Amino acid sequence: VNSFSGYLKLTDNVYIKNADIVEEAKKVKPTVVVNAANVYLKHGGGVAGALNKATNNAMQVESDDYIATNGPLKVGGSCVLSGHNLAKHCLHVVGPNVNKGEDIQLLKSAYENFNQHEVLLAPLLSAGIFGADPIHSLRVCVDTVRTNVYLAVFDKNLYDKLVSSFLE
Ligand SMILES: [Cl-]
Repeated sequence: VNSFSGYLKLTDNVYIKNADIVEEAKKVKPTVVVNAANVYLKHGGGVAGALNKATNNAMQVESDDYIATNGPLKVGGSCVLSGHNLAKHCLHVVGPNVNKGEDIQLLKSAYENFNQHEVLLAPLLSAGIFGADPIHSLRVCVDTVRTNVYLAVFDKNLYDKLVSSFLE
């Protein structure tokens, strides 16, 4: 388990790779994979949809059962559900959706969820459909997360921008 290879160490506890999170989960066998969740755990798009498709919809079936009994998450919150075939656990984390007017401040709360897990495979929170500046997201990750985080960024141009930004 947790066989991370070819990462670039940014800080003592934050690592980055130009890779697909689904392919990483299959290769690494992480204890924890982070999902870029929404409050209703509806995994139709973005990273959530890629993770769910890689579980052959088992993540969505479990999520729908969870929500019907347990209610929604909060923005900046998390829950731990099964990792199915991808990981032991999936930490579903809700970053703010700034495209929909949610407070970017909540990205700090979102990343604080990572500190309950010693090592995580994760995407950049509030990227993509959530609309936040990826350079900002990496800074909040570095400033907030104290446990070991392995970030997978699949877009090569974005990866290059993040690494260039970080090394300034
Ligand atoms: Cl390195």
